[PDB]
Amino acid sequence: HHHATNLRGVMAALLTPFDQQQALDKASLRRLVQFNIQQGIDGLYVGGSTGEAFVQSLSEREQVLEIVAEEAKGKIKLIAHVGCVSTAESQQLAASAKRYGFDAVSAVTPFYYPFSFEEHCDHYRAIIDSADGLPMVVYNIPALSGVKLTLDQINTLVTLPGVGALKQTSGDLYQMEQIRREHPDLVLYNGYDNIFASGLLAGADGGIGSTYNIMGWRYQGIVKALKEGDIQTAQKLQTECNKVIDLLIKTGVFRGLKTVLHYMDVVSVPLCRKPFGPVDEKYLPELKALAQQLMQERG
Amino acid sequence: HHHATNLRGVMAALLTPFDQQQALDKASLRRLVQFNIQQGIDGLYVGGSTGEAFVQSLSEREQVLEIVAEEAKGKIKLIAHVGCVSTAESQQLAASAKRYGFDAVSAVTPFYYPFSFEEHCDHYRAIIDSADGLPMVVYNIPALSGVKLTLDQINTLVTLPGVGALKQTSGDLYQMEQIRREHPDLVLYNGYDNIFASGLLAGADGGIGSTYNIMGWRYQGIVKALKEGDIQTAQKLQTECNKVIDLLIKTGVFRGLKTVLHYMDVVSVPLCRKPFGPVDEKYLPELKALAQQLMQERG
Amino acid sequence: HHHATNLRGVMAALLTPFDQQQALDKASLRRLVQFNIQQGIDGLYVGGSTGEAFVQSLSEREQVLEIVAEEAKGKIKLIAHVGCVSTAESQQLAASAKRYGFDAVSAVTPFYYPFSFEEHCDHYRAIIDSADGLPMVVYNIPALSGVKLTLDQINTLVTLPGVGALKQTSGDLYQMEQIRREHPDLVLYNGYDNIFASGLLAGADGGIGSTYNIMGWRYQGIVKALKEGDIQTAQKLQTECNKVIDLLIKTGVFRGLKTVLHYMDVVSVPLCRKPFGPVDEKYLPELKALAQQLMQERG
Amino acid sequence: HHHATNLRGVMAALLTPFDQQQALDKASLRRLVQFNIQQGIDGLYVGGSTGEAFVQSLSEREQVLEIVAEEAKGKIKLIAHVGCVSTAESQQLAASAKRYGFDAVSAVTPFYYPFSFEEHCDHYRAIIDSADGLPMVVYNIPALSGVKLTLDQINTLVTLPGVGALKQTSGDLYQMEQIRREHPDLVLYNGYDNIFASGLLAGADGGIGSTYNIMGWRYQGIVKALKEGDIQTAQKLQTECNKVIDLLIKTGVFRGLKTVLHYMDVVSVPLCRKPFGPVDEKYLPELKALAQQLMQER
Repeated sequence: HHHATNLRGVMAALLTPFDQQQALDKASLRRLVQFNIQQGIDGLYVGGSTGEAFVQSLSEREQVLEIVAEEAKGKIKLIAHVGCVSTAESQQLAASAKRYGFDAVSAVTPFYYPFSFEEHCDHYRAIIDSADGLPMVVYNIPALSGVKLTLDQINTLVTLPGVGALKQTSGDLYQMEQIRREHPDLVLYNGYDNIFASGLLAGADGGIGSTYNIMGWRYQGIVKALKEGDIQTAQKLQTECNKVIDLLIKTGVFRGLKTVLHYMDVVSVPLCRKPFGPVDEKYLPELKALAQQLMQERG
Repeated sequence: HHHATNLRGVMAALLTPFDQQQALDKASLRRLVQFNIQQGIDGLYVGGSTGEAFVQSLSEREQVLEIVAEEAKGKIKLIAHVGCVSTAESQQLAASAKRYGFDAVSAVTPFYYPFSFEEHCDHYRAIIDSADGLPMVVYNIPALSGVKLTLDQINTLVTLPGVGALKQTSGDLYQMEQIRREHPDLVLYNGYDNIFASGLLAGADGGIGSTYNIMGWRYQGIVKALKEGDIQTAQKLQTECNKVIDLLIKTGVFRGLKTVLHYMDVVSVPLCRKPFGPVDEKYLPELKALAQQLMQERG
Repeated sequence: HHHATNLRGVMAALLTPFDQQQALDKASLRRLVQFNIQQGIDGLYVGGSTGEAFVQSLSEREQVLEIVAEEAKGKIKLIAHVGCVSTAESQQLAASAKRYGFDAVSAVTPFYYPFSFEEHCDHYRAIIDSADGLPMVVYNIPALSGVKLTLDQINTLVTLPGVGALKQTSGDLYQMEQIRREHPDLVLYNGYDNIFASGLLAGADGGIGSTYNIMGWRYQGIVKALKEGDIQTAQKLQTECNKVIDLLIKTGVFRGLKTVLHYMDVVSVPLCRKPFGPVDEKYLPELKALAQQLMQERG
Repeated sequence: HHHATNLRGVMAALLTPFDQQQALDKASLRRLVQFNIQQGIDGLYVGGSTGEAFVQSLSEREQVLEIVAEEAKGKIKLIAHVGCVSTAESQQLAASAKRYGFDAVSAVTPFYYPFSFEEHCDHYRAIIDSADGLPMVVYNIPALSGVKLTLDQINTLVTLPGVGALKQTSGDLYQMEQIRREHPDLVLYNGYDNIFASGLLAGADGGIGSTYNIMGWRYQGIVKALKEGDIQTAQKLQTECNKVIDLLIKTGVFRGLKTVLHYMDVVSVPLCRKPFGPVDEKYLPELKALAQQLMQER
């Protein structure tokens, strides 16, 4: 785990821009990568849940991975979410990530069909092999995957040879502490942005989050405040993040974020892919106001 | 619903054979199609959950659809499960099913990401358009999809223009009855094989099931028995189905079925795709014995 | 379990009438017992969920047990639900049921606090001992108890010395069949009225239900129809039961039932105990019409 | 809410000691009350889930309330958990709490039968009336109650006239923050001991907990450390609390706690009431060593 310590940080879960024909918008993808870099983000987690991985083909996911590396390789840390239900598909994406010079790969626990724990372990092992030396970030998100990993199961997964981190999108902060206690050196990303300050206090040492695309400096601010013992500032920042997250949950998170980025002149067309619909027009004034507030704040 | 009456019956949820390199085994696919036809099945439901849809590419799913139509079009009913999380991908499969001469299309409620009910409705409408005249079979499987659907939501879905049937993979037989009561003419497929007799009694007028690949005649026997008022034979047949299902659940259902079909000289290599593992070798004697029992019973 | 065979049948889960002050309405209880007897009911299940056991004191529950035995002992079968969270409290009620000359006792799996399976087992053993010869009816209602027993755990419970039946308030009709297959002689009561026909088909040999208080003859009609191979009549009766159940679920089931019984001149004051509120006035025309309908139909 | 500020703090959810015959062990109950006061606990939450309320009669619960008020009234804050499924039973216990001079009442959302949100509200209103001026602590524990309240529903409940606090036994720390943001003055007790530090950070201003009976000073220590900006001490203390909680979850929490207290000479017979069984003998060494560790630490 100590050999992956350079993966520690606050990493935006990159959104994948589309146009009105639902095609990849590669110009907006480049703009969003540069926007994140200019903001001072530590890294990008590419083609994850927030990236709409599960409504893209392997080819599309590869095209996005390739472009992000062109834009960002060597400037910030790059994690490729290569996870699919299929192991073989996941391996293809892992091999591509390696070719493009990503720093790490990542895979969600495969979903839909119930798999045995042993089947999960073998899935990670196979993807790790295809990653050809890129460390693996195990991605746990029980709310969407339906996969209910026990602590003992998590301990086994995060100690597989080649695993360097866990992205823990769980609100169970007892379990967060338990993981930190068992694995003192493990890179442990908090995945729910709306508990980030609490997740760090429980033992996370960074995070990966969708909302970091529009306000990642606030999460950096929380890490800094907690490091300095400035509890009030950490709380204030988390409160401001949660005010924003309340709105995004109302509007739909990915599309709300894309809409903010559109009003920030970053994303040309703020659409997610079908079956996501567009943002309800009634929310547009709040989203524009938020874009303006955040632009004023970031300066 | 009246117009889609011809879709009523007992339809096997077709397995997709693979080889040891995890490639499609097209020769075994043709053998399994013909094996199902010779059992006297009413039709096939192709590329569904049982067909390992979600570990195949669109191209692979299309190749399978095309072969099944070559082998079976005009001889038995053909329903193409075209569902993906992506609407656009689902539409491509629906257009392909139309080109190949399928009798109907079907789509699981899209999963992983939470979608609103309106979004689900639009997804079905879009697929129905691309199906270009083929009726839609709505596919409800809350246990795997994570989409619960209220009764009112089901009623709205099954009355969209172009919907001709519901595949109801739910053990809630109060809801089964409520659906029948609201929609007297709706084709209503019982989805859980281990309650088939009870599901018919509650109001299903047919079924779509994985285990029909190895013993579809038993399910047709339950239909006949209940039609004749012969309750004891219906129960006896369901009990025998359930003795089989108990075993299949222990071994893993799809791979156990493929293993039975291998011992029956239908499927060359009884593998599912990774991350499914192989059948535990400790179960092979029981599966071989089962294959021999069913071959003896069938003649 | 051939010793408990005489417990087989269709038994109403007796409601507990209260007066305007929410005290026991003894006169209405006596009238309701006689009303049930005159419908041709096989027995009464007293002080269960439907009897509002969990908002009564032990003394109150005993008073109800005593009165019902006075009114009904030797005329129909009498099952005392003695279950509490506390084992000792349950034993007190079991001892009382024995003194009053009940035919059997019953206990819900103790709830609120998680208990181990062994602890569940010891609870039933202790209550069985205090019942001093009265057979025990294990009562399984996962939806309310929160207790999620495996099939194996059910098998162990129903084979404890002194256990003569299982009241299975579960809509899992695979499990209903599994239980019947494992225990061919076990008295197995279907607990969800809205799947009664399907539950019998799966393996139940009777039922215990709240709605039997207002239309028990319909359930006896289903038993008769299925015995005679008359599937149509069984379905028609189940459908009619479910029309009523739809309404009762809208109104609140216990209070809706008590309101129907008020309009049938049995229950003086159709209130449940706080925190149950009154029936919404808007439902009274429907409940009155139902009362009139059922009275014209009769036993 | 701001008038109930006096209820803020760290309150032990008192255990109910029983004798070998499973009756109330009054001598051990008195010792446990005094033990808690000596640890510097802010108050006691009596006849809760931890007190094994739901395996006691109303009379038994009243006997406990009376004895605790005898032992503690005026020295520390006293909150009576009076909640039952029945509203009338809960009212009886609220009336008793008032007679015994408790500072507040509390009630778990009534369970087993599903009740409408309107019905929950009326249940609390009725209990508040019977408490006759004692503020109400709404008690939310979805994992045991099966009651899944929305944030809007919580907001309505905690703003009923007479409600002065929320005991929030939920691990959802987004919701904890939302509650604090909507109700800046509300007393908000963190209920899961194993996330206490994180719960305070999210917006709780105190806690009610079972493990406070054996190491309440540690929780007070977390409060102090966070107030001082001493994040490492707060984290260290939380880690130590969780090492203990890991063990108690293995042993069974209430019986494990009673066993630790037995080895501390507080509880004569460390049994919970049936259907709870005894602690597995295999855990006795660890529980005995924990008792020694904690006595040495205090």
